[PDB]
Amino acid sequence: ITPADLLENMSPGWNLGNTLDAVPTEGSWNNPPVREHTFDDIRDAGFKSVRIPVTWDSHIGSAPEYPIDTDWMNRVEEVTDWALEREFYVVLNIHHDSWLWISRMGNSQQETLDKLGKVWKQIAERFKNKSERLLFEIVNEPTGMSAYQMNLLNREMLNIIRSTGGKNGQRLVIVGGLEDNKDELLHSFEPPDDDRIVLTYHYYSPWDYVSNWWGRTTWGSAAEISEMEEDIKPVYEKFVREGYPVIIGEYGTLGANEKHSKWLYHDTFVRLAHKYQMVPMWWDNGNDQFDRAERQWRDPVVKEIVIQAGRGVPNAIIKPADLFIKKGQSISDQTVDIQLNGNVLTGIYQKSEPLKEGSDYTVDNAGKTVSIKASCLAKLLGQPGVKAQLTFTFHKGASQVMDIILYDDPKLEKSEFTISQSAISGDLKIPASLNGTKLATVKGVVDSTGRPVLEEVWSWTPYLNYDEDFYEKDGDLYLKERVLKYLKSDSTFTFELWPKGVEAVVKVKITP
Ligand SMILES: OC[C@H]1O[C@@H](O[C@H]2[C@H](O)[C@@H](O)[C@H](O[C@H]3[C@H](O)[C@@H](O)[C@H](O[C@H]4[C@H](O)[C@@H](O)[C@H](O)O[C@@H]4CO)O[C@@H]3CO)O[C@@H]2CO)[C@H](O)[C@@H](O)[C@@H]1O
Repeated sequence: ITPADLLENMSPGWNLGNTLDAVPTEGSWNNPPVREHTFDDIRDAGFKSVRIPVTWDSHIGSAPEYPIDTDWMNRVEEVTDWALEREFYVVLNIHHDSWLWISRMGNSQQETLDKLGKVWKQIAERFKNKSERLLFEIVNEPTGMSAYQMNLLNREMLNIIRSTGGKNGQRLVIVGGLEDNKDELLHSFEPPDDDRIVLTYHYYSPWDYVSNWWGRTTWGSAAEISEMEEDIKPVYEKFVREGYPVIIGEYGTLGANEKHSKWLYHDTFVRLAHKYQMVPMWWDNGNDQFDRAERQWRDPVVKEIVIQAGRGVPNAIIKPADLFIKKGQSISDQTVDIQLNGNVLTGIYQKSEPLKEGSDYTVDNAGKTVSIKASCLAKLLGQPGVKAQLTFTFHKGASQVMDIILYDDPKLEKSEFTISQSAISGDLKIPASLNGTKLATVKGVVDSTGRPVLEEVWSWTPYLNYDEDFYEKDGDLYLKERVLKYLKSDSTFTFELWPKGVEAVVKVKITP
């Protein structure tokens, strides 16, 4: 099996995150135990492969044999079979065991490695006779051991798998370096002597963009795009063109919410993975992309981008993706720029009704610049929010959808809060009427000094981090308890919104 064969068979992939990998068991985190029909839903979307992370920890019995709980093994087989019966290529692994107990390798190798061997022999034996579309991944983000120990661990677990024989003699086995890190793979890793292995790494760069840390709310400079390619090209050069298939076991955004950047990031990364013959598997923890309960994608466009790009089909990208019009403003013609990426604009629709080229909109000769006429905009537009959506269709690749959003100045019922340090318990709710605007990022500054509220954590910036420090929910703004606990004296928080330049300033007073 060549790297090209694996790409053709597996790209694009999707992770069943925070499910069988949850702790202590399936359903312990934000997703319930997976329903069979979720795999039908992922099939409907067009993914060719799924990764099923599994944390075995609480289901492993005592020394010396470490028997895996029978009901758990039955459940993992049930879920694995559901995926396989939908003709997916399927990745089965050992997941959060990596830090729950495997990272004891450094301090206690002989006991830990013995235990891991007995665990993998049990997994290998149960799944020995499954079709070749099932792949084994030795361990997720391995840590707490040397590079030498990592290479030993890969070799020993692979030997155990091979030794069970039958189809496990030829089954694809996925290995990587420390922490599934790309640089470890390139510099400390050595491939086991085996001609049926696949190499892996995870990719989440830039971390502060994908996680919306420190106010890094956009992505896509020429340098950023160049740096993304230069990141992964050496893996192609050292391994792929030497015949090693490669799986990017996880990639994707982790809270970043700006549409244009998110779409551009996914199209760019997946196209680069495809170019260099690496299978991209999308990280979905159940909150960020596919809504399993509603059985719908929270961002259908970014999903369609991954589906097309993962098949080697470039997607056109429009800017802006969100058009903000302020209540009362004078209306003029609106320019939308299109990064065609080889594609051809075939129309612009509202619902399934087409706009008229000439009177509703015009295009330049290149076909990459669209002017939506003011009179058309006026018709599409008194309550704030998304008033209309324009769907740009292309001959090939995903459609682009532009929200036309009416907004007005956000209003807060209360913009000053007093907190007692001894009485802190849970997040601070800041009721708001955002009037069509959306939360982008937040910074926090100590009034008397002008220094960051979180200076003891991040010295160089006042900007806070999405989710761990702040969030928006049901139209209200929140500061996490974490932030409140760092407050020493009166501070000012700036909630920066979309559209760029609109913000809401909140003062927080501190008492004992
Ligand atoms: O625990 C009860 C409580 O759980 C809540 O669910 C939380 C979990 O508590 C929390 O541990 C979990 O954090 C996940 C995160 O969502 C994943 O995106 C992340 O994925 C990792 C991946 O596993 C690694 O292989 C990879 O390389 O890095 C990515 C990204 O970091 O893994 C972490 C766990 O380590 O998130 C859950 C949802 O917020 C419930 O919501 C709550 O109701 C429960 O009371």
